[PDB]
Amino acid sequence: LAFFRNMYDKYRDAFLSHLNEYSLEEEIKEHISKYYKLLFDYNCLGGKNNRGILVILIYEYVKNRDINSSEWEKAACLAWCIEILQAAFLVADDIMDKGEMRRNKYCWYLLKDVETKNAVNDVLLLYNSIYKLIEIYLRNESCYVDVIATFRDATLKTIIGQHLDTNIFSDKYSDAHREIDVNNINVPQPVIDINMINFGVYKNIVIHKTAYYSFFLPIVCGMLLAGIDNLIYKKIEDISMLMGEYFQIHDDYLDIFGDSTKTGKVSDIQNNKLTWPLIKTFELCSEPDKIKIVKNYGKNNLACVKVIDSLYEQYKIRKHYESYEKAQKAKILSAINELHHEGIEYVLKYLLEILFTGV
Amino acid sequence: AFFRNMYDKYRDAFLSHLNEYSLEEEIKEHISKYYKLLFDYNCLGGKNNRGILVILIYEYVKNRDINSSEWEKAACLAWCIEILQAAFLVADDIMDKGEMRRNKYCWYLLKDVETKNAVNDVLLLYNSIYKLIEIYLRNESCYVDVIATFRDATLKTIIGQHLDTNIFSDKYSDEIDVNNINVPEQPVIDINMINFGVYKNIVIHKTAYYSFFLPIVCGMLLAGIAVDNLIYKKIEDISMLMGEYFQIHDDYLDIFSDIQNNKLTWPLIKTFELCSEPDKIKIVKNYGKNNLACVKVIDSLYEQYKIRKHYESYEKAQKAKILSAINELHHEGIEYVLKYLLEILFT
Ligand SMILES: CC(C)=CCC/C(C)=C/CC/C(C)=C/CCC(C)=CCOP(=O)(O)OP(=O)(O)O
Ligand SMILES: CC(C)=CCCC(C)=CCC/C(C)=C/CC/C(C)=C/COP(=O)(O)OP(=O)(O)O
Repeated sequence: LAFFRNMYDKYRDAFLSHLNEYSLEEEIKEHISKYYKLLFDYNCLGGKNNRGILVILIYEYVKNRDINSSEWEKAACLAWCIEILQAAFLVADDIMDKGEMRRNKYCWYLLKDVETKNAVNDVLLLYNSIYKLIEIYLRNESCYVDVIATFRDATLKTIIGQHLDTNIFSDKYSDAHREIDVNNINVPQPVIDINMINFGVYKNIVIHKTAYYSFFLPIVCGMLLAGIDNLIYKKIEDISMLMGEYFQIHDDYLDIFGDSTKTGKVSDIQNNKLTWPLIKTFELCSEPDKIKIVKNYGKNNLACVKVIDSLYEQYKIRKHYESYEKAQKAKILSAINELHHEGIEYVLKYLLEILFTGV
Repeated sequence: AFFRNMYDKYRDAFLSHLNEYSLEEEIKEHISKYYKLLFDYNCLGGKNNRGILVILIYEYVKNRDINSSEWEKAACLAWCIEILQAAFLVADDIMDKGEMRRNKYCWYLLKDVETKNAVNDVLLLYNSIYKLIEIYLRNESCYVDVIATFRDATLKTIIGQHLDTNIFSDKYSDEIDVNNINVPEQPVIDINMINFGVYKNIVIHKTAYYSFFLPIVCGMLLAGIAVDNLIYKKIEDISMLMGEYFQIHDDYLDIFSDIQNNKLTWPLIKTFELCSEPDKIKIVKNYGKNNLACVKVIDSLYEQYKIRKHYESYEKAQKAKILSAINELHHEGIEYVLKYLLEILFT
């Protein structure tokens, strides 16, 4: 954990050293290293590092065995690669959702020395840096191809979850009969589609957007590098899905019922997002309140968000979350005990306890 | 060249992969509708020089019989570079706030798309390449080397793109202010960066590697020419010369949005080396401005210093320099392709 955090610079400078080998004039090289050192530092440092720590712990507990410094160097590489992946996702998400704060600092894209134009380019650099690092440190491992495929496949699932989260209430999803007009370049007003306000659709989004890169990818990383393919991978796939759902519902809860100075970020109601509080309120509310939701949800105006916010207090959404949290935490524990692997079971139970705080 | 008929197979091969995801049937139909248009709109319509370059290099190295299955792997790599070009095109238009590309509206401008989807779509298109390389080349021995060639060429392009975006920025003039989100920096020219050395650094990284090196290395790797072969460095040097040649022509075409977008172009560097001191101040005062009078002034200086004639002089001198480097290859098959590519480049 403290070891993992200390290995950071080794991986950052290994990648910066690779760019430094490029055939460029010495002055250009120094500007590049100044820019990219800050890109990594600013966006890779500051989170709970749950995904990174999950690799390290799964690598150690897959089997009780001797692990040399060189083997740990490969494990802390994969651990930092998932943090770089989280860093790329967060920069991209903030551009896309027009974010203000992340990890108690300004969104990288808002910086006037950066802007959207560099941030778009920087998402791809951070994303490609992962595969450069896995090559530098795992080039000769037999799990190499399987590890790169795991990153590639989790990323693809996240891109699809991101697409669904962005477009679930869009005109092209509500008007399936009409093709996308490639001649219309006017601005779209976003409104909810009640046919999509259901937990079935929610799970489809949340599993793809969070479960695969936050839980499946780090666990499979630790296991592939340890040397294990086996029927346990499907069992860990199912647990990852349940943990992803659990993690995202809490993230939704935090968005409306959390302090920005504690979470590090200020938007779901204004951004017209399909959230768990929205689905819960909709199943529990009266017909006039349903129409009141449709009229005020997805609007940048503070008086419209207050209407939604007041309705969340009215239908005591915080208490329903508390009841969901206990029902799901218990459900995941049950699935973990059906694993029949004491090592992984220990890590997953520990991860489940430390999820919302980190460490 | 049956490469155009193979498009749908690679498109559907990737779409079929997404279709295997655990999603409700209605969600699957919306996804396939969206992503079929994303591929079609951005992968079809270009000259396909990069795609064709793979096919031609593959054919003229393997001077022997090539079966349908071997061509299926070659046209996969060829379409992968076209998907890469598609991902670059979409990203570039978001970044440069483009209006038109290949005689149609930029994908990000579309009402049903917007910048938010366009950012996400660049990464889908980009990752679809590696899914396709896996589907069709996972059992080839060149597999790892091919993926490494795509990764390394992309990394170089990202760096050239960074340089092209920031070469005149206040951060490149002499630390980045992580507290400034409110004071927008006005775009301005930096005369210390108006030189051919800096320009070659940008152009080689931004174009040469993915436009020439990557497609040639793809054909060669798939044909079976070993990575340890000294010819790869020779092809690297030719790719750099061809990249420079291709980009200078692209800059020439733009004028005869770069002026308004404050870009370091070959006509700007040429005009600056050839013009008087009052005209240098006139360039600094009018370049990089979204005002019609300002662009008109820069346009007139390019006409005055007959930049079109200097390009014509450059194009003849550079063409010879590459032909000379191509003849030092000692490979009749590749040499024919490179000479043919050089003739057909602009059309
Ligand atoms: C890594 C990714 C996908 C990206 C983000 C940012 C980067 C590095 C971007 C793109 C910069 C780039 C290489 C740009 C644009 C050049 C372009 C689209 C084209 C012109 O090529 P032609 O061959 O003349 O056009 P056709 O394809 O239409 O024939
Ligand atoms: C392929 C790439 C890089 C991207 C483009 C677009 C995609 C797929 C998206 C990103 C959307 C996404 C999954 C989001 C962000 C989630 C996020 C930053 C959040 C919260 O996780 P925590 O674990 O709470 O944060 P810490 O890492 O700070 O602990």
